[PDB]
Amino acid sequence: TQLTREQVLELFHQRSSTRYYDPTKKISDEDFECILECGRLSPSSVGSEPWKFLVIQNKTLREKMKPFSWGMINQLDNCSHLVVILAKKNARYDSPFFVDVMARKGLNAEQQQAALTKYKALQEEDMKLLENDRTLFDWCSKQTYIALANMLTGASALGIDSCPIEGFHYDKMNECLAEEGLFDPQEYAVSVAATFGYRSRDIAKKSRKGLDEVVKWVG
Amino acid sequence: TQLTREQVLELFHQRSSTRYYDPTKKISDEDFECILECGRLSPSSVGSEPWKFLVIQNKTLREKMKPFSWGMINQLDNCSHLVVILAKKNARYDSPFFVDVMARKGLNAEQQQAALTKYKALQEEDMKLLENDRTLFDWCSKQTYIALANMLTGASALGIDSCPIEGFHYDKMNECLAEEGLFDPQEYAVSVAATFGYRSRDIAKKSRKGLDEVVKWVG
Ligand SMILES: Cc1cc2nc3c(=O)[nH]c(=O)nc-3n(C[C@H](O)[C@H](O)[C@H](O)COP(=O)(O)O)c2cc1C
Ligand SMILES: Cc1cc2nc3c(=O)[nH]c(=O)nc-3n(C[C@H](O)[C@H](O)[C@H](O)COP(=O)(O)O)c2cc1C
Ligand SMILES: O=C(O)c1cccnc1
Ligand SMILES: O=C(O)c1cccnc1
Repeated sequence: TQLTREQVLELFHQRSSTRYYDPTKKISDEDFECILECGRLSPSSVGSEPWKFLVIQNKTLREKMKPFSWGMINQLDNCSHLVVILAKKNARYDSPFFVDVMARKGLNAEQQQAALTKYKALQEEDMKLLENDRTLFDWCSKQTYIALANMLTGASALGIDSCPIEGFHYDKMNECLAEEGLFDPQEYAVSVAATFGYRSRDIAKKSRKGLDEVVKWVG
Repeated sequence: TQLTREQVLELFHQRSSTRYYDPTKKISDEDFECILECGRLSPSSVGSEPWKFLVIQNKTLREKMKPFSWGMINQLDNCSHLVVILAKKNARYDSPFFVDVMARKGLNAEQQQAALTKYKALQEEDMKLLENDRTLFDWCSKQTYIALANMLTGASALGIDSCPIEGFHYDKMNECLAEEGLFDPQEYAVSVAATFGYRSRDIAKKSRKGLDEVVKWVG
C-alpha cells in the first residue's frame, strides 16, 4: 500500500526470470489466489478486461505442451503453477463482448450510444484496429500483458519467483488447448504464458539499458 | 521488497485511473525517476527492452496534443507528468537492434548464430510476427505495456496517481512528436501513454469480472 523509493525500486529490481524451479516447493492456494487477483484487478483499455487465465496444474497437459514449448520445457516439470493467458478475439465496438462491457457499468440506451461512438472512434479512427482480425486481437493481447506484468510483480512481492513465457508454437498451443476443450477458439486465442514457483538455482545479474538511453525529457 | 497478501491486494485495489489531477501538486524529480526505473527494469521478451520513454513537460507541446487527445484533454492541463511510450519498429531477429541485444549479453560468433536461430524460430514460426510491419511492431508494443503496468503500480506504491492513455489519434501523435524531432519515425512509433500526478477526487470502487469468471482451473 505504501512503500519508499528504495523499497519500490528494489521490488522491481528483485523480480527475475526463473528458468529452474524447485519441484519440492509449491505455492499456497491463498498465495496464488492473490497472484491471480493482481491479474484480475489490472487496468485495461475502456474497462475491456479482455483476458482469461487458464491455470494448468494437470500434469498430463503439461507433458503434452513440452514438445512445442521450448521456452519452458525445463520449467513445466518443476514449477508450482502455470498460467496460460488468453486474449479476446474480435472485440469490435458493436460485438456482444462490448455489450457486456457497457452492461457492467449500467449504461442506459443513451449512455450506450455515446460510449459506442467513443469505442468506434477509438478502434476505427484512432488506433486503426479494424483493418483485420490480427490487429484487433493484438490490441486485447496488449491489455493482457498488463495483467501479466502485475501478476509477476505481485508474485515477487509475496516472495514467489516467476518467468513470463512466449517461447512456444502459438498455432500448436492454440490447437492443443482448444481440443482439450479449455476455450472456444473463435472467441479467444493464447496471448502469453507464465510460470510461478521458487527458484532452484541462483538469481543472476540484472541487465538493462541505461536510464539515460531509454528516457528523453522534453522541457 | 516484501508485502503480505492484504498489502499486495490493497496495492492493486488502490491503483485507479485518475481523470482529475490537482494542478497545484507536482511529483518530485526523485519520485518520478523512481517511476521511470519501474519501466526500465521491466521484463521483456528475449530481453529486447523495445521501449523509449518521452516525458512531455513542455506546456506548448501538451497544448498541441489537446486537439487529437480526447482521452486526455483535461489531464493534459492538470497532470504533473506525461509519458508517451514508444515501441521499436522493425525489430527483426537479423536487425542491428538485435545485434545490440546480443551484444549486451556478450555473445561470441557461435552464440550469436545459435541465438539468431532461436530468434528466427520465435519470430517467424512460433509467433508469426514477420508477415507485415504491424505484427512485428505490435509484438514490441506488447512488451511496452509491461513497462506501462509497472510504472502505474510503482507510482501507486509511492502514493502517486496515474492513468494509462490510448485515447488519441495515433497517426497525428506520431507526426506531432516526430516533427519536434524527439525520435526517428522509422525506428520508433508511439505505443501507449500515461499521466501521473495527485488526484483531486477520490478513488471510486473497482468494477471487475469475478475471479470465477476469468480463471479456469485445469486439475
Ligand atoms: C491501455 C489503456 C488505455 C486507457 N486509456 C484511457 C484513456 O485514454 N482515457 C481514460 O480516461 N482512461 C483510459 N484507460 C483507463 C481504463 O478505462 C481503466 O483502466 C478501467 O476502466 C479500470 O479502472 P481502473 O483503472 O480505474 O481500475 C485506459 C486504460 C488502459 C489500460
Ligand atoms: C513476454 C515475455 C516472454 C518471455 N518469454 C520467455 C520464455 O519463453 N522463456 C524464457 O526463458 N524467458 C522468457 N522471457 C524472459 C526474458 O528473457 C527476461 O525477462 C529478460 O531477459 C530479463 O530478465 P529478467 O527478467 O530476468 O530481468 C520472457 C519475458 C517476457 C517479458
Ligand atoms: O478507457 C477509457 O475509459 C477510455 C479510453 C480511451 C478514450 N476515452 C476513455
Ligand atoms: O526471453 C527469452 O529469454 C526467451 C524467449 C522465448 C524463448 N526462449 C527464451
